[PDB]
Amino acid sequence: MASRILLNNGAKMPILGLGTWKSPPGQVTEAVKVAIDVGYRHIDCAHVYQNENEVGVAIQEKLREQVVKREELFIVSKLWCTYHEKGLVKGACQKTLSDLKLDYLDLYLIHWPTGFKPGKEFFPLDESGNVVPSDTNILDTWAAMEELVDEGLVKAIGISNFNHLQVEMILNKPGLKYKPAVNQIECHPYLTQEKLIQYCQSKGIVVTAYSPLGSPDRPWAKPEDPSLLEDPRIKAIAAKHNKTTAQVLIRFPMQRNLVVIPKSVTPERIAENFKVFDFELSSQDMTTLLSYNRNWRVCALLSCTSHKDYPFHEEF
Ligand SMILES: NC(=O)C1=CN([C@@H]2O[C@H](COP(=O)(O)OP(=O)(O)OC[C@H]3O[C@@H](n4cnc5c(N)ncnc54)[C@H](OP(=O)(O)O)[C@@H]3O)[C@@H](O)[C@H]2O)C=CC1
Ligand SMILES: O=C(O)COc1cc(F)ccc1C(=S)NCc1ccc(Br)cc1F
Repeated sequence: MASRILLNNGAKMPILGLGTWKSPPGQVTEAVKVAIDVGYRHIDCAHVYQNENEVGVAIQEKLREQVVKREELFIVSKLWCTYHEKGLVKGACQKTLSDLKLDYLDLYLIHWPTGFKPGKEFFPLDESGNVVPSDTNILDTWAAMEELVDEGLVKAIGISNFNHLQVEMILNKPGLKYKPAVNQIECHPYLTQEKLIQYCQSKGIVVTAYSPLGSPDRPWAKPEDPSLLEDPRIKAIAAKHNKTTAQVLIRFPMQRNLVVIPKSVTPERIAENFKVFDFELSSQDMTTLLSYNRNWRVCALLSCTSHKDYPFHEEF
């Protein structure tokens, strides 16, 4: 398959990237170095993951080493919820740039559509456990993102975890200067998101699928939850193609014209997960994988569900 997808800013984005959530700081430098050595050219990062400095060490080494040119890398980061106010967005982006050892990002996302009270705590809580919102509206945060483009800090801007009505809000913003280039959302056979994906694709937005393996290392996993990697129906599709279950799970979103960002810190798996450009799933296989949808989510958070902009009360 074609290795990059054209964005609405005219740039090309690699359809396979390396995820970094939960990658320990002591292991993520080696993971990113190995990824770049074996061909990855897209890295998905975020301030809230607490490992951007170590990701940046890897990127800098490979650039210094002349393993890859900066123009060939596609580095993504994300604005955390406690930085949605106008006067905090530039400094948040600049901190991420400083940590990653870069003078621009390829893509900067609003991480969640919910703004939180600014401060040191990533999840500021009231005395009863609810997250404390900010009275920032999303549209104002988008205008601050647009300024980053115009200042040269970021080449493209986008959104993450926005539902159908929030995407439409952004698209209908008075005075909109830059459309979102990407919406990064959870997507896998148990949460297939057909409705949201068709909406975004109809509007020219590229969708990135996160948690494509079902995030088996999520901190809130419960021993009895569904497990994609162990699903014998997916194992059977994999066996028919002489591929691993992970390889099928990564190829699946690629054939839906999605970008996909599997995470690993294991060098062998980082390699395995990149070898997905030499087989095709049939239409029948694709439809079968889609049939496994159960509307199950990795990423949701009870403490945030009363926030006015919490995204997952809506159908899509
Ligand atoms: N925008 C947002 O709100 C969010 C963005 N994301 C992004 O998406 C990325 C991917 O999602 P994530 O939730 O991390 O989970 P994934 O679905 O990518 O699963 C990662 C887990 O799968 C394991 N694994 C990886 N490759 C294989 C393999 N070949 N065989 C068996 N097990 C494998 C990893 O183990 P090990 O590492 O030990 O090898 C790790 O435990 C994140 O890291 C982050 O960058 C995720 C959630 C939310
Ligand atoms: O968020 C990620 O990338 C991966 O997950 C996280 C990654 C982190 F480093 C810290 C917390 C999360 C959580 S708990 N994320 C869920 C979540 C956060 C905020 C809101 Br609004 C709703 C929600 F569902």
